[PDB]
Amino acid sequence: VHHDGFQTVKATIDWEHPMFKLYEKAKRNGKWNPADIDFSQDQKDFASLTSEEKISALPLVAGFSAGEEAVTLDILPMAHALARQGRLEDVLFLTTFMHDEAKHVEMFSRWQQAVGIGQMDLSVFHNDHYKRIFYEALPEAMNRLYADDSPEAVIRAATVYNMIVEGTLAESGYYTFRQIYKKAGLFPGLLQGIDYLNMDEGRHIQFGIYTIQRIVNEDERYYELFIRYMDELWPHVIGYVDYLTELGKRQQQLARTYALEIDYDLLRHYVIKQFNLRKKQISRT
Amino acid sequence: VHHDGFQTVKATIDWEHPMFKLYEKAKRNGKWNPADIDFSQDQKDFASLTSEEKISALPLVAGFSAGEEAVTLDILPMAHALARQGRLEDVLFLTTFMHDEAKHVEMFSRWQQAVGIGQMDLSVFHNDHYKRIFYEALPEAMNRLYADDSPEAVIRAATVYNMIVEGTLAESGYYTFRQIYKKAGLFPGLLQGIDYLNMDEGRHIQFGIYTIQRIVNEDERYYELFIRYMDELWPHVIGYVDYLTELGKRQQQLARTYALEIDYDLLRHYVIKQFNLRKKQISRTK
Ligand SMILES: CCCCCCCCCCCCCCCC(=O)O
Ligand SMILES: CCCCCCCCCCCCCCCC(=O)O
Ligand SMILES: [Fe+2]
Ligand SMILES: [Fe+2]
Ligand SMILES: [Fe+2]
Ligand SMILES: [Fe+2]
Ligand SMILES: [Fe+2]
Ligand SMILES: [Fe+2]
Repeated sequence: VHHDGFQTVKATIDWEHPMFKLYEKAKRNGKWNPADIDFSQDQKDFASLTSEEKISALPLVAGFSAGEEAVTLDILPMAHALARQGRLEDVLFLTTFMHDEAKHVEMFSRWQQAVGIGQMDLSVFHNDHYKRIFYEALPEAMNRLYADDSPEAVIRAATVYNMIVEGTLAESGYYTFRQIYKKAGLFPGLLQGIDYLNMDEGRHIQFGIYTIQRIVNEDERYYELFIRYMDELWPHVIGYVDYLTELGKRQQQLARTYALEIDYDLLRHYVIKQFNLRKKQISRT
Repeated sequence: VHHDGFQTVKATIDWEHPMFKLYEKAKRNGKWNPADIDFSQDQKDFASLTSEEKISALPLVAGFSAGEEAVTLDILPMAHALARQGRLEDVLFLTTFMHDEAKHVEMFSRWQQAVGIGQMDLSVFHNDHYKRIFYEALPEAMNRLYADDSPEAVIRAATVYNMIVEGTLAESGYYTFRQIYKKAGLFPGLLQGIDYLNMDEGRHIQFGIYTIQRIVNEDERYYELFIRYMDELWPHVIGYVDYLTELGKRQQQLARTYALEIDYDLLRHYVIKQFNLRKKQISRTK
């Protein structure tokens, strides 16, 4: 349907808008290119591992590659909905959000290509709980926005995408990866990629917080919706984390070999800690 | 609806895909930031202009600010449609396309702000023909893709967006701006912007050509749709140009004051040339 008029013809960009400022920061701090990352030592590290040590890295990488591809695709209806609402500064920011996610997908796939597992189907490390979140709940919540852009719908989308998938699972995923492979001196190229990714994602979570808070600010009732939507997803979050833990505990060769005492109970509590932290970043008031 | 699986879990990105290669080039050649452009001399240039010289420049800027804003908003359905078809490399590319357009919107708005016309409503320089293309036909063709992603729908969208709006009107707009202010030595910040923008837009048109040609390749009968869609929009293209031309003759001062022969018959023939050139870049067979 038709454009009424255009904001940058009638007026200008709202230069003081928080998402415009976040967009400016994204351009400044968004220059990294996954094509520049040197994965040659990652290839040597991976080839050096035993077959049993080889697999133990794959479940997390499977989770990330699928995760980045999903969020690359699944942000488009948010961008559509806020565009339809005339929120131009939000849309400007979301162009950097989307391109960031494209680089994230690119980075993990380049790592798989480089270490020699591009042809391997990593879907086998997605359990029912992972599928419930990434194959189903995430795309359902986002796609809803094409036909229903109510505050309830926008809060739920931002909750699943920004606060759970990015803010709880991905944040925990980064930590985990550094806790394991940074200590083992493994996969320097991947860890460099993860570092750049973690920086991008700090901006993404700020958009999610801004979006949820601005709606809660309209009506305190939406705060309770936010809490409820977080809690509804927790079982799948922890169900996936438990699955990953149980896998790590059955394939402990890498831990032994590299002196690592992967404290899975520490990782588990970090996930819980992230979940509760996200809740605290939204105020009822 | 659900994801069946994911290409970068089952396999990898198709590293040889034409749109993946275009994506890589975009990242390499797309580092410019409108926020770094010095518009202080543009401000002084604009202030030194006579009132009649001031309104010589504004209709074109009006066309571009609205144009960039429209295409920023209106690419989203194309990205959605291609994503839903599983064309991952196309989607990776389109993230650079979209962020480019965001920078283009930004650049023209920064210029308006800097020269002191941000508070002016430039809508007054969009005539019925401009409105038909940018307020109506473009969003109608793009939004159609949410419910109809047929070959016919995708060709029509790429034709309006990439071949007419970008490849005919915008290409002719860049040229025109340089043919007028580069010679005059005016608005160096804006011209610097236009140059970076023109580089970006080369990639956008390549996506349009690839998309239209990959569909035409499946069935030559789509070639005739392409031509028909181009021709349907021509009356609004030239009708906007005549309105701009009509304005530019009714305002002689910037030309004469700045030593210029703004040859409007030359620019009109640039628009005509761009249009036939776009037609030629698609073949019945390739
Ligand atoms: C063993 C401890 C469990 C740690 C939790 C691991 C979760 C796997 C990570 C997959 C989700 C990635 C989502 C990306 C979101 C974005 O890019 O904005
Ligand atoms: C008198 C000479 C007329 C020349 C034609 C002038 C047309 C004005 C340009 C406005 C269209 C801009 C469209 C944005 C394209 C994109 O950024 O992909
Ligand atoms: Fe990401
Ligand atoms: Fe993200
Ligand atoms: Fe379970
Ligand atoms: Fe543009
Ligand atoms: Fe463009
Ligand atoms: Fe007319």
